[PDB]
Amino acid sequence: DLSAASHRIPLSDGNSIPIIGLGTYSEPKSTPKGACATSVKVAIDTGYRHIDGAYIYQNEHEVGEAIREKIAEGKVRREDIFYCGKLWATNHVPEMVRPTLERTLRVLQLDYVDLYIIEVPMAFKPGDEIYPRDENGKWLYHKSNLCATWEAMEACKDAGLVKSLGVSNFNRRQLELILNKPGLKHKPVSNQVECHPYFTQPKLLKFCQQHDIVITAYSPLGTSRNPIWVNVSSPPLLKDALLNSLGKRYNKTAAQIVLRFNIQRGVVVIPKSFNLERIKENFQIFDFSLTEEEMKDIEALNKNVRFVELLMWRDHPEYPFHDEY
Ligand SMILES: NC(=O)c1ccc[n+]([C@@H]2O[C@H](COP(=O)([O-])OP(=O)(O)OC[C@H]3O[C@@H](n4cnc5c(N)ncnc54)[C@H](OP(=O)(O)O)[C@@H]3O)[C@@H](O)[C@H]2O)c1
Repeated sequence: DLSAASHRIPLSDGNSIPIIGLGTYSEPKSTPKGACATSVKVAIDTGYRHIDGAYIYQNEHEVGEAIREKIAEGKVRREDIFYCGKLWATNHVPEMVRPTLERTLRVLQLDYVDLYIIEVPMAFKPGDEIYPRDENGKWLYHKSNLCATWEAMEACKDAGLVKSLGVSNFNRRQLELILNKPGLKHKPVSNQVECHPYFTQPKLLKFCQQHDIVITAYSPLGTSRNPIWVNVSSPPLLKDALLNSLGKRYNKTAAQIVLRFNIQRGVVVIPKSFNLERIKENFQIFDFSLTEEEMKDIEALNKNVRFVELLMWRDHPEYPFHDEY
C-alpha cells in the first residue's frame, strides 16, 4: 500500500502525514552551517515530503531556505510538503503561543506549518533563554496549564497559521487532560515520542490509536548517542543481533529494518541524517516488508529503557516519564 511515491497516512482532522520524514536536529557546535539546508534539499530530491524541525534546533531558517528553493524550482508545490514545528517550554503562556508560531513562520518565510506541536508538557520560565535557571543552577519552572496552552494552539489553527495540531512527550494523563477538555475544538492528531525496537511504546500506541492519534517516532534509529543527554545504558540499537540478521535476509541495513518496522505498524518515522548516503538509505523502505513473525520478534526486542530520559527535569510537575505511559 505504501510506496516511495505515495506514503501519506490519514490524520483525524482530514489532513494526511507522510509516514517517513527527515529529522533535523543536530548539535549546533559540531554541525557545519548549511548542512541542514543541503540535507533537506537532498531529502526532497530523494523523495521525502515530510520534514521535522523546531525553532530551538537553531536551523529553522535553513529548513525554510531548502523548502522554498525546492518550491521555487518546481520540484514540489507547498501543498506537497509537510513541515512540523514545535512550541518549546518557555513559550507555553497562552499569550505567547501565537507570537511564537508567527516567529517560526517568519523564520521559515512560509504562510503556515503543516503540524505545530507542544514540544514538551513541561512549562519553563518565560524569557529569552530556552533553559531558565538561577545562579544556583536550579531550573526555573513555570506552572503548566496545558488546557489553556492548547486553546491558544487552537486559535492558531482557526487563524489558518497551521493545518494540524499535536503534542510531543505527552503521557496518557496529559493526553486525557486535553482529550476531555470542556469545549475541545481541535483534538491533537499526533503525539511525537521516542519509539524504536528498544522502546516500542506498546501501551501508549494502543491508547493513541484508540483516540485516532497517530504516533510519530522520534529518535527512530536510537539517537546519535550523545552522552550529554543520551542514556547510553543500552547498547547501540543499530548493532543489535536480530536487527542485523534480518537485514541480511532482505539485503537491508539494521536502520532500514527498524524504520520499516515502525511504518509497517502505522507509526510515522522521522530519522535524522545530514549524510548524503544515509539520507537515501533511510528512504529505501518501501520495496520490502517484514513478516508477521519478524514483526513480532522485532517488537519482542523492547527493553522499556529510554535513550531520552531528560532526567534533569524529572522534578518538574509535568515530567512525563514517571507514569508507566
Ligand atoms: N520532540 C522531541 O522531544 C524530539 C526529541 C529528539 C528528536 N526529535 C526529532 O526526531 C528526529 C530524529 O531523532 P534523533 O535525531 O534524535 O535521532 P535518530 O534519527 O534516531 O538518529 C540519528 C543519528 O543516527 C545517524 N544515522 C542516520 N541514519 C543512519 C543510518 N542509516 N545508519 C547509521 N546511522 C544513521 C545520524 O548521523 P548522520 O546525520 O551523520 O547520518 C545521527 O547520529 C530529530 O532530528 C528531530 O527532528 C524530537
